[PDB]
Amino acid sequence: MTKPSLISAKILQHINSIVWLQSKGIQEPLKPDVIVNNVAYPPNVIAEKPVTNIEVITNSSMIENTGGVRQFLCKAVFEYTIVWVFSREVYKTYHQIPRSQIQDLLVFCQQFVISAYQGIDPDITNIDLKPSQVLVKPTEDVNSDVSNSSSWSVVADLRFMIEFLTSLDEFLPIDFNKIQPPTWELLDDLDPIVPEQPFTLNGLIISLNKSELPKVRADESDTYQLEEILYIPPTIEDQI
Amino acid sequence: MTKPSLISAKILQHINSIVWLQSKGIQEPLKPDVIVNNVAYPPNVIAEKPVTNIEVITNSSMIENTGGVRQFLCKAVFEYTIVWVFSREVYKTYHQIPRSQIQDLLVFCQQFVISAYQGIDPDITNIDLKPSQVLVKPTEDVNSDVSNSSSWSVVADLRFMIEFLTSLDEFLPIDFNKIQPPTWELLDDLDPIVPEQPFTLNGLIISLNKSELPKVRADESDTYQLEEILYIPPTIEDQI
Amino acid sequence: MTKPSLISAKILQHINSIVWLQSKGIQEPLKPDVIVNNVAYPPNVIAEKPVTNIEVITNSSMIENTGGVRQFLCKAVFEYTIVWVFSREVYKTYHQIPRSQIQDLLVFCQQFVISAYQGIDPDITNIDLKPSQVLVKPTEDVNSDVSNSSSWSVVADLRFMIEFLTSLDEFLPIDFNKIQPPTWELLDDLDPIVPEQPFTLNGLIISLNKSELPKVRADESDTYQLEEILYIPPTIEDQI
Amino acid sequence: MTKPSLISAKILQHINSIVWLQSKGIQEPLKPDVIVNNVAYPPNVIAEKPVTNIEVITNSSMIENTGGVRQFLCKAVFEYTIVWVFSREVYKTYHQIPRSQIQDLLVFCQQFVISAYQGIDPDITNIDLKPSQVLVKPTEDVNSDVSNSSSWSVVADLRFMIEFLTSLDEFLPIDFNKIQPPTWELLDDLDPIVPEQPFTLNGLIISLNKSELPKVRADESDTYQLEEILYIPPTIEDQI
Amino acid sequence: MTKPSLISAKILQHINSIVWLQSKGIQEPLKPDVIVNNVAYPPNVIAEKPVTNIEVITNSSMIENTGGVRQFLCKAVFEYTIVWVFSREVYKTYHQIPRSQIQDLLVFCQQFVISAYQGIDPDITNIDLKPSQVLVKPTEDVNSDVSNSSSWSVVADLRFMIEFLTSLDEFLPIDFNKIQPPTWELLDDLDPIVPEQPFTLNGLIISLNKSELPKVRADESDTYQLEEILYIPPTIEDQI
Amino acid sequence: MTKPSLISAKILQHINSIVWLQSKGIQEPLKPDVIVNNVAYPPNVIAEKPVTNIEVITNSSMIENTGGVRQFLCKAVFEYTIVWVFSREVYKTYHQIPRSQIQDLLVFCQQFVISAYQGIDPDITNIDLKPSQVLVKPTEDVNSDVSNSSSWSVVADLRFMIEFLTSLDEFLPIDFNKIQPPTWELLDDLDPIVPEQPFTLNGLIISLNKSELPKVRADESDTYQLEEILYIPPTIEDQI
Repeated sequence: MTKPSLISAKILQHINSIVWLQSKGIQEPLKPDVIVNNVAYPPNVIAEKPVTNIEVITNSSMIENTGGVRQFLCKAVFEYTIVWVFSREVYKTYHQIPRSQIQDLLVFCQQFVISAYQGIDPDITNIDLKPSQVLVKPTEDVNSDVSNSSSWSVVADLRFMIEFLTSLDEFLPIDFNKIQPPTWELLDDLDPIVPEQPFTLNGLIISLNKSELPKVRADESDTYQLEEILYIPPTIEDQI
Repeated sequence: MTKPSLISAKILQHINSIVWLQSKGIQEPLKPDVIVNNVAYPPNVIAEKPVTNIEVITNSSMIENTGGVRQFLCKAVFEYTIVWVFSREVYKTYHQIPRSQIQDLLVFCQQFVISAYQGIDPDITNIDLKPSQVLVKPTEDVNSDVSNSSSWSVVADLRFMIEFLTSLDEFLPIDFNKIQPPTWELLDDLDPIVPEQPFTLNGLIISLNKSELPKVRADESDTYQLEEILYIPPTIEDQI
Repeated sequence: MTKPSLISAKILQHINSIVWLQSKGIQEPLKPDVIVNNVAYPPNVIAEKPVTNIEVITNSSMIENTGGVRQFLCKAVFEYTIVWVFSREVYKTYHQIPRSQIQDLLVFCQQFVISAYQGIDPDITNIDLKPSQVLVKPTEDVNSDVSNSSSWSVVADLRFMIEFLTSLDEFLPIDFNKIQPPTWELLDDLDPIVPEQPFTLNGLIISLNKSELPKVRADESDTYQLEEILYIPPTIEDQI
Repeated sequence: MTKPSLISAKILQHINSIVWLQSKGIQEPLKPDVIVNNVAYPPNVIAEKPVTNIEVITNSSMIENTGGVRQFLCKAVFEYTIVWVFSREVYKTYHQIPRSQIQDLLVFCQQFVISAYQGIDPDITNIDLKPSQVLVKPTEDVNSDVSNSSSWSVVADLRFMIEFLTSLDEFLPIDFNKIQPPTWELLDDLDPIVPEQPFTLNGLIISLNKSELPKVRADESDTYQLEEILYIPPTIEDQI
Repeated sequence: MTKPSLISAKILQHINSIVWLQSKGIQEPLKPDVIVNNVAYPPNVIAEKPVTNIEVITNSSMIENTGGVRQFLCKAVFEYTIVWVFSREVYKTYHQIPRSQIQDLLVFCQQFVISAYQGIDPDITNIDLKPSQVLVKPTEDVNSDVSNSSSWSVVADLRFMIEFLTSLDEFLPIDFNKIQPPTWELLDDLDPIVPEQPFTLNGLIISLNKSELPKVRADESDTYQLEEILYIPPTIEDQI
Repeated sequence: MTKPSLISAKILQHINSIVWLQSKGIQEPLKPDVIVNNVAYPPNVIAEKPVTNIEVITNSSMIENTGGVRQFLCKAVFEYTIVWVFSREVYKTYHQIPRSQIQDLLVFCQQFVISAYQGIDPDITNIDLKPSQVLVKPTEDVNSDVSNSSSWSVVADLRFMIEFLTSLDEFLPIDFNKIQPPTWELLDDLDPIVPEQPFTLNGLIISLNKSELPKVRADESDTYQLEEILYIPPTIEDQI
């Protein structure tokens, strides 16, 4: 269904049991190493990137015409960036930083997000992985030790290509509450085109014709006689 | 048919029930948050980009030779850019801006424009979607809060690849009224090449020949005798 | 046949009934809006770009070996650029400029040039269209209103990929009159290689041999006797 | 299995009997030529690059559904850079440096790492080689001789594309010890989604129904009679 | 065969009856318009570019193993650039320059070079054309009129992809006369590897063996008796 | 086999009878024209570029599993650059330099290196040619004549893509003599992983079992009786 519920489930699966995310924001942390259980751990942040490549193809075999409202299959790329900052005070050389454990944590998150098909949204039809990039670039302006040497920053991206089912009926003015008012005015004094409304069958009228002897024709009015006009629920009489 | 009627229908489907477009113009808004029902909403704008990739292929199976005038299938890319400006006065951190709702609004517009095949123009043969790009770039020069920090700008593009039927007969000098005068002069004193005009059959003349005994030949003038000259409507006699 | 006659026909089809071309030249116009019938119209220009991608493939099924002179199929890309200048004095905002009508005029020219197969040259075998680009770039240095704001320029290109038949016999020193003298001298004192000349049959001589009894051999001179030497027109006797 | 054990085995295979690695670090060496057995050898270093292109495809024929926990196939690119510094004091001209021996050492390492399928990890399914690049760039700022001429640096990369099997069960909080605390708190006060736990069968209860004479139906409760309730281990009685 | 004879034939076909080449050199001409027959013509030059993409594939079906010396098929790209300078004194506007005639001259040269398969070299197996580029760039620093406006330069390239047969026997020290001395010394005191020399059969010796009764064996020396030793020309006796 | 022996053979084939290489080094020559037999020839140099694209695929049909040691097929690109310097004192114009002879010399080297399959190394399985590039760039800083005009430099590259067989047994510590000491110490106090050693069969012991009447089972110890223990060479008794 809707991408905000899906993205909330995606970040929940991300931080579920794999990555510990101390803060969420676009900024390398300048906090000291975090002390928990008398053990020091590096600062980290997560940047949730805006959803891109939002495309609706209507051209997949996994779209069922249920006959109520037209369904769609939507493709999206959901991009998350996790950054860990390793201070140079404790990590003197590049090779002693725990890059291996970061890669292990990254592959574990990839496996957990891929396996959780039924746990992210029921309407997910495909989840695929783009090749992840791991960078050991320096921090933005974060210095640790004497001489003002830049701290080690380990940056890992996760880009999930995900295909899921949607319908028109899933979107309501409640999810647009802080961006768009319901029932606004048209920008050029035009009328809004109202979509179709689900039609309810609250009466049926049948008018049958008794055709002439050779065969039914149904075009000329003298070749058939009106027999009766039938209202399938008797209560439709005198109502419409 | 013609692209201005089609583009008017396309923008109408866009603002129909999905995106609320406060203004139309190439400029990030410096208006305050718009107050409606005592609720504040971010400023927005739409840029309707000029139609590009206008190509006529005449090489598709959905072009019927009706025998009146030659039809064409035209492909075009119609590009719309919607920009929302979120002031930093209310939205202090990047992650608290409602990117999810913007993506939901974008996917809803994509679904609505794709479904409305019969509502945009009857002569649409294909509508497809390029991957949409969502950017969280800063505003052009719009500052909100103290220190003159740039406001958040959420930019979303929609590029519709659309294939539709056209004919020569659909274009008249009325739709060119403010760009081109009808019946202008040639730039090098040349003559204008007049296209074919629909021919009306207002008389038919048949001259049949009685051929010689072995077989019809129809080349030599002594091997056939003129019998009669027939004018299919009798009123063509003494007229032409 | 030859590209100058073809290009003259191509520009003639262009300005025939679609685009009104006020001037032909590589320069955005600084003339005022042109008044015709008391109606003001924007200035325009056309740039006819030099023919590029001139390739001769001799590898198509539409090349007939007529046995006189070797034919060729030539491919070329013919590029025309039409620029309209819309003054900011009348057109205050970008969205009120008549981009839709420009796109309509462009698609009409594309359809008219594509349909006119028999009208441009009889030897055209294919005409195809590259995707057209429509730009709303500013004018070169043309300012309209106060503050010296650059005028709106609408630039539309048309690139026709066109395949046509040619032969060696179609090119004569008349079409090179102002670029090359006929019968020039070789740059390194070399001799010019004269192409083959159409051979005319003005006499035929047959010398037949009466072969020996077992079979014709035709190699050894004692196994056949000369019977007669036949000159097919009697007037070839005593002539050659 | 896990990439840190695999990478430790990969560097071990690298330095096993092929490359002699004096130091491990991102820096061209400024140490003098190393004297061993009264023979001088050039300084060298190895840079172990961070693992990139970590992708989990779950779409290979070499993934067995064992029915315990879902397996995965992971692809990774492991990149090692070996740099040798040849002083200009001994190596006066470029062509007398032993580039051939470096290329021989490089091809030997490539062959040894490729052959050792069973020696790096048992769960390796594929090891492939990207084209190696050998550079004779100068040193960073290392000068040897008079005039401060830059020393010769021979840089050779080895990029192994490697596909291997993984499972969720292979990752424990022990391998994340210095990067992540076990059993942390959720960043938005959310609950952690616990993965499935291996279910142990410590009792089985069977309730069979005696169906009516025509056939089993199993939907309506009057068409079958409860016969007995069977506990497969007798000790499950009075326990659950 | 050899490329210098082929390239001499290629430039000869170029200037044969199509392009008039006043000078050959890499430089836009500053000579005045050339007066011949009291008619003024624009200056021109030709740049013969160095042969590139020289590749020997030995992997084509048009290479016959004649059994004397191994043949090859060589591919080359031969690039010629013709530049015409049109003074602004006579050619005031861009559109009045005779670009059409230049394109006609270019297509005529392309057709003539393509047709002349038997006239350039007998061993040509393929001649193909890359797409030609025609530029209306300004001259290098050539000014014509007042204000020092740059003259019009029309630049047209011709790149012939050509495949031809070669053999080792075609290259002799005569064609290298001014670049390489015959019979030079090896740069590292090595010996030169002499190619095979055509072997002439000036004698034949046959030694036949009379085999034992069950069958020929030809391995053990007691199972066959030497009968005679035959010298096919009797004069080989007492000679070798 | 090993690339240094192969590269020595490759440069030997290069200078064998085709290119005369006066010096080997990365530098355009400033020596005068070389006088031999009273004839002046241009200076030249050769740059042997470091071997790149060293890839071991183990995925070709030309790799035989001999069952001793695992073989490999190695691909490499061997790049040689030959530069000739033509002084402007003798060569006044560009077109009079002997580019044709240089191209002839280049194609002859390409043919000779391609043909010499059995002469470069016996284990070559493929030799292919990349498209060669011929440049007429100026010299680095070499001036000839008055005004200090840069001398003509003709640069031709030869890039051989070559596929050849290798094995682990071909590499010994003798070929690494000046780069790596034999039997070095591990960088992290690890043990070296010794490769398999060729196993020699110096004794065979067979213990056969007499099975029970219904059939051989070979799992339970009571269903078979030990008959004898056979040592195939009698001298293995009392030895092991």
